[PDB]
Amino acid sequence: ASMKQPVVVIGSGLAGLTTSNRLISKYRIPVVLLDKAASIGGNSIKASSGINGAHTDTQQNLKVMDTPELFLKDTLHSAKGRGVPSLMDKLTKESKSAIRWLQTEFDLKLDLLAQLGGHSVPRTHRSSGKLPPGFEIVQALSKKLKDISSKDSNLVQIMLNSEVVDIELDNQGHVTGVVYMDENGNRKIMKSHHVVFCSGGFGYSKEMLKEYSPNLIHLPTTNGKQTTGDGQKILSKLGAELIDMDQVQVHPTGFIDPNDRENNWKFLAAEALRGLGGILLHPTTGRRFTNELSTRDTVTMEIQSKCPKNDNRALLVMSDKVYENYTNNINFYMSKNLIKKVSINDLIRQYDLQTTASELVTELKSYSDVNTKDTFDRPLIINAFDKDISTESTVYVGEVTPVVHFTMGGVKINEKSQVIKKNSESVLSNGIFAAGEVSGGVHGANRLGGSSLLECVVFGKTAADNIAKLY
Ligand SMILES: Cc1cc2nc3c(=O)[nH]c(=O)nc-3n(C[C@H](O)[C@H](O)[C@H](O)COP(=O)(O)OP(=O)(O)OC[C@H]3O[C@@H](n4cnc5c(N)ncnc54)[C@H](O)[C@@H]3O)c2cc1C
Ligand SMILES: Cc1cc2nc3c(=O)[nH]c(=O)nc-3n(C[C@H](O)[C@H](O)[C@H](O)COP(=O)(O)O)c2cc1C
Repeated sequence: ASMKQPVVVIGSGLAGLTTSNRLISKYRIPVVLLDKAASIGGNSIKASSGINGAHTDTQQNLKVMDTPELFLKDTLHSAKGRGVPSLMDKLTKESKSAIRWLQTEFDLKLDLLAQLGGHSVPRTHRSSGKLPPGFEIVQALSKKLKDISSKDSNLVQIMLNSEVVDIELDNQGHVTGVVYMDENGNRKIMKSHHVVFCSGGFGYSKEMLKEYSPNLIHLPTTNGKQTTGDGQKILSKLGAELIDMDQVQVHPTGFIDPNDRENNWKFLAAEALRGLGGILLHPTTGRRFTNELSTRDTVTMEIQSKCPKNDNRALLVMSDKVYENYTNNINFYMSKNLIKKVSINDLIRQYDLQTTASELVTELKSYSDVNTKDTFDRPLIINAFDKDISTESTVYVGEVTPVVHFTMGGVKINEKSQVIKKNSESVLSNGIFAAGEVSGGVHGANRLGGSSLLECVVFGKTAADNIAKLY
């Protein structure tokens, strides 16, 4: 393309980093990436379980059979009649290409799998090594932009500490600029004809929770303090449709920090910890109480009903075999006192359980016996406990509690990642796009683990491809 005014990308999470990379590298369209925070990455850079793909090279290598049709089936089942089915079709159909894009353009291995809740087969990809998938992916995409910037400053600029506050439109009805507050709190306008909102969810915002899901306002969150629904609000005021805003995902397993127990913010206990073999024990009885691998709305409901009203937490207990397949991650959690390695005898006392050690042993064994029926219907039992586990055998334990995690609602988009006008199927503006958690309609009533990083890549690429047709 001939260089004109920049495309403004709002937010440097995976949706924004995807959109920017695709614009600059495929089309040589100039980008200005604005983020109101002090650093790149949003909640994306903190993501720990991985990114979904159906029918990938990694699945083939590991002899997992998966299709876009099965992924779509799991996604429609998760959605429970909410959202836009054709966007779920797109999300799942283009996921093979998403994983391939990360592997071929950025040499991300993505060679390991985990099966998360609501998934029929393992399709959540992560790379072997020390780096969790959120950080590995953000790091690689940001490094590419920074390299490109250093060679051609006009092709991409990243501007941090820049909070977008509005979009300016001409008489009817085109984008002419982006209004933002710079590092010094001064109003600035970035002149532009194309803007992509990649500004994330609203899960941290107590006021938006009061408006859309009032019964969640006292729950802790995994979200960073930047997660305040800015783009949703800005776009709704400009006349965009919002959809499914009252669909807020509460993740069942945020870690409790033993030295800061009532912190409103929690580290997340990656769902892979359960997918790869971890179980949940009741915090008083020391006994399993539910299917740990169902969808997040269902596991959370079980914890909130079966664990004590006051003191609503559970014990996440992981075997040596879980540790061997998730070593670096668990080592990290241990470094933050979030997981402790303990003998079964000490587990009983350190967590004030009613069960005897010998009784807990009997339980772990029958859970691990996969020739014995599972009390709670768990669809996948791998890396369970040693058959001759004794009271002095060690396990890994963390304390977990439900947390506000993800907002499925947001601005309505179409298949081109264009923002849809309120009460209409026409676009609000030829130059307004959105991608990632700021958008609504992709997940419906519940998001499958692994599909939010996926959404970022699929719809970020889409926004870039479609701006390229118009630029
Ligand atoms: C602990 C945690 C763990 C997670 N683990 C996984 C996982 O394992 N697998 C998976 O698929 N997903 C996971 N997710 C969700 C996922 O990682 C992303 O958060 C999600 O995909 C949204 O990405 P995003 O690009 O839309 O938004 P974000 O990554 O949140 O980035 C949005 C950016 O927009 C900036 N911004 C916000 N408002 C403005 C404004 N007015 N002006 C300018 N900039 C603004 C923000 O500062 C932020 O940097 C996890 C999320 C969290 C919090
Ligand atoms: C396995 C693993 C899981 C992590 N989980 C979270 C998390 O849930 N929430 C979060 O904010 N950061 C998470 N992080 C990020 C760390 O808090 C930290 O930002 C990162 O390790 C960078 O190290 P630093 O503190 O020296 O900057 C995780 C990191 C790893 C390696």
